[PDB]
Amino acid sequence: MLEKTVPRLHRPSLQHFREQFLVPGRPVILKGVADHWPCMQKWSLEYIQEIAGCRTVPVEVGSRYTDEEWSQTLMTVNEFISKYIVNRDVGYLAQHQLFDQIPELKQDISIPDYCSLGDGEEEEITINAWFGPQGTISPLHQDPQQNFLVQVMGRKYIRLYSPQESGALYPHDTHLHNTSQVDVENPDLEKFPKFAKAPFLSCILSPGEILFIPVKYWHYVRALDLSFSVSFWWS
Ligand SMILES: O=C(O)CNC(=O)C(=O)O
Ligand SMILES: [Zn+2]
Ligand SMILES: [Zn+2]
Repeated sequence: MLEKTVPRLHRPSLQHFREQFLVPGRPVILKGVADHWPCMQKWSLEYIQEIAGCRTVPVEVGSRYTDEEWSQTLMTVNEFISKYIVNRDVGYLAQHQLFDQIPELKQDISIPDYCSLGDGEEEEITINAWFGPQGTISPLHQDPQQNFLVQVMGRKYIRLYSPQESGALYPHDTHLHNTSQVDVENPDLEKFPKFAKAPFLSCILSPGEILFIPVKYWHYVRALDLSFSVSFWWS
């Protein structure tokens, strides 16, 4: 009823991606694109520690719903892995440009062909690593650019709402990057009534798959396993 699955397409043409997805601002999962990038066979937990273990990175801890509700700390990848993954409490190496810090890792990925349909130059695209244990929640929010979210390790549950459905999501609208006040998986419907009947797409995103999140399409993301994603912001 309220819930449909995000469509999946194998290697759709540039033209079809443009006409049926990019312009109308509709999400889709692309298959058979990021699928043989070397990172898919290579990036084990072990490999990441060997290559990146000693590098310092920002690690996020807390409810990213309000602003005071969270915090970042700078630590080595090795400290992150032992304190937040191997064995207790919740932390997330989120939204970090790891590939500018460690240029060798750039060899293991590619810029999706589909980005050339934008206006922007290729140098202008922002590439982020999202890396953390099962349970990482990134609350419902919009990004000001288009996104290809590429899953490498593990799976993620993602929920998506149209921008035309903003009213029913009760935005803070205290930031542009607007964020929602509703907990998609434990919402007080007394406090947020209109949300109940709001239509959405969802999916479970698996290794090799790419999620296209249109500019300003609302998204919520939860990691079902030990996870590593790579996002591409572009326009
Ligand atoms: O992957 C996550 O935890 C959240 N990611 C995003 O909101 C994104 O890539 O735009
Ligand atoms: Zn703020
Ligand atoms: Zn986002």
